[PDB]
Amino acid sequence: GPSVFLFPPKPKDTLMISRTPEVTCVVVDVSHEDPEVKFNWYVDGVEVHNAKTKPREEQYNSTYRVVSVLTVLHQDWLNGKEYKCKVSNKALPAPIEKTISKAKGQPREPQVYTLPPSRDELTKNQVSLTCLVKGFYPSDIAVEWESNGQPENNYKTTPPVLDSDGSFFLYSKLTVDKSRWQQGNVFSCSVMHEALHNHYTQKSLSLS
Amino acid sequence: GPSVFLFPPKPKDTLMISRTPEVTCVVVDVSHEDPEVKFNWYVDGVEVHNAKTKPREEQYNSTYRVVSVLTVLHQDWLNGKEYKCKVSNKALPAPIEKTISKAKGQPREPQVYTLPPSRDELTKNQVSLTCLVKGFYPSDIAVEWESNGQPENNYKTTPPVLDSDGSFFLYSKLTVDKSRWQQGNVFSCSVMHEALHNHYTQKSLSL
Ligand SMILES: *[C@@H]1O[C@H](CO[C@@H]2O[C@@H](C)[C@@H](O)[C@@H](O)[C@@H]2O)[C@@H](O[C@@H]2O[C@H](CO)[C@@H](O[C@@H]3O[C@H](CO[C@H]4O[C@H](CO)[C@@H](O)[C@H](O)[C@@H]4O[C@@H]4O[C@H](CO)[C@@H](O[C@@H]5O[C@H](CO)[C@H](O)[C@H](O)[C@H]5O)[C@H](O)[C@H]4NC(C)=O)[C@@H](O)[C@H](O[C@H]4O[C@H](CO)[C@@H](O)[C@H](O)[C@@H]4O)[C@@H]3O)[C@H](O)[C@H]2NC(C)=O)[C@H](O)[C@H]1NC(C)=O
Ligand SMILES: *[C@@H]1O[C@H](CO)[C@@H](O[C@@H]2O[C@H](CO)[C@@H](O[C@@H]3O[C@H](CO[C@H]4O[C@H](CO)[C@@H](O)[C@H](O)[C@@H]4O[C@@H]4O[C@H](CO)[C@@H](O)[C@H](O)[C@H]4NC(C)=O)[C@@H](O)[C@H](O[C@H]4O[C@H](CO)[C@@H](O)[C@H](O)[C@@H]4O)[C@@H]3O)[C@H](O)[C@H]2NC(C)=O)[C@H](O)[C@H]1NC(C)=O
Repeated sequence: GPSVFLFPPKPKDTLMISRTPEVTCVVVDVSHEDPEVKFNWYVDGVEVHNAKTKPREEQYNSTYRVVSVLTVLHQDWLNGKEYKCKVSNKALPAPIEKTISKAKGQPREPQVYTLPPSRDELTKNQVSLTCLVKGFYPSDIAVEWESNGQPENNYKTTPPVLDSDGSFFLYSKLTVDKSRWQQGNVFSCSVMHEALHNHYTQKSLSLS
Repeated sequence: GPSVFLFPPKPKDTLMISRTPEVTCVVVDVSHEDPEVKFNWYVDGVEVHNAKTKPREEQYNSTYRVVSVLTVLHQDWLNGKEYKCKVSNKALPAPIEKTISKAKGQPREPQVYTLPPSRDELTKNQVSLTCLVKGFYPSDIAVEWESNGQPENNYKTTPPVLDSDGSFFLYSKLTVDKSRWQQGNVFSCSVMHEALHNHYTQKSLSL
């Protein structure tokens, strides 16, 4: 029969009060013969009725895909409430239930260090600016780069890696033209995480 | 019926002449009623005969596990030859064949940079020494830290990450007591990869 996948809000959405975090319930392999789908939503067991469901969408493998979106409160998600999606369909003997909640664990504050290019890399046309983010827990986190108040997006960030003390670390690498570095332009690594004060910190990096 | 899993050599094994790279053919769920297992091995379609096979070993679920190991030549593996394991068993309508080979794609040479701790971290009891390895392809690679003729224990390396130009990068983080760093000890990041000259390079870092 059909299948359900339940997805969390984005970390940045839960950590910045101005943004709009959502939980999303996706149902796939919904047949043409029985396309009717009912969603029930629960927060710590209590039904809520503010979910928005989008219309059937025919796939290329001749099935329907149907999506329901629940807006969540920032502080409910961060406080560990459980979000349950129940999907009912004529083709299901019993409805499918999926539950999701924030990654558990005692929070630990990321330490954020910026590292300039190696001298050896200055022979290249482009150089690497590095942000080390370590000692954090749980692993949900957002790391971004900017300069003069504007996003610098030519970067890649590693997945979180479990360290030997049970916390996580990652590195983000921003590539910039060497000339911008050598001209003394200032770059900053921004980190958003539940265990930071105001859920945000920034560290700068430039050539002296 | 029985099942076959074919495993490659470890990348480091293929890169250093001192080591012995092997391909391993394991067959599981071999029955008591039909316990006989025959291996045939091929390299680019040509049968080879120097594989070493171990005797059946009964498992706690009352089936046998039987392993055949083929030693490979380092340069054959790196040159992309294909290794085929054919497994024959009376309980099989037809023999099972599995094939394995090195990852494809144009190789690219890693660039290796060591980075000292940030000034802000020097207030801590332990500090982080960083090895950036970038611009490499394929993603198979070994990264190790040493100091004073001995490997270091407290390091972790990220998985390879696909960069915007289609090569990979990673970072390796070595944690040492601040005192060792301040005393001027030299640390070294060694990298082994098929696209390096002699498949090896090293970069050092000290205060
Ligand atoms: C017929 O076709 C359909 C769909 O059409 C195909 O789908 C695409 C992907 C291509 O493959 C093409 O072939 C077609 O277009 C098939 O539907 C697929 O079924 C799969 C199951 O058989 C299912 O696999 C599971 O994937 C999970 C991951 O899903 C992610 O990621 C995939 C790939 O990265 C992506 O395609 C999905 O869209 C989904 O992506 C996320 O979607 C959410 C929802 O919007 C995005 O939303 C953001 O998230 C939050 C929400 O609150 C936030 O608030 C934001 O507001 C919001 O924007 C989110 O951004 C997306 N993330 C990413 C990274 O993209 C896996 O987790 C899962 O594995 C786990 O479970 C398995 C089962 O137990 C385990 O084996 C496993 O170990 C794991 O535990 C599955 O592998 C596909 O997702 C699903 N595809 C779609 C589009 O729904 C259908 O199967 C097929 N039928 C037949 C018979 O062929
Ligand atoms: C009776 O008991 C038997 C022994 O206990 C059971 O045997 C087990 O059978 C299953 C399949 O039914 C096999 O599962 C496969 O494992 C592959 C990986 O195996 C490696 O890693 C596991 C986990 O650590 C380890 O136990 C294995 O021994 C093996 O280790 C590797 O061995 C090689 C060769 O010596 C060595 O070079 C490696 O270094 C070493 N690695 C490590 C980490 O130690 C999986 O990759 C297989 O995946 C298949 O299925 C996937 C499904 O998504 C698919 O994506 C893949 O592409 C692939 O098709 C597969 O899951 C077990 O390995 C096997 N155990 C042993 C010891 O052989 C037997 O099942 C049981 N029978 C019954 C009826 O109960």
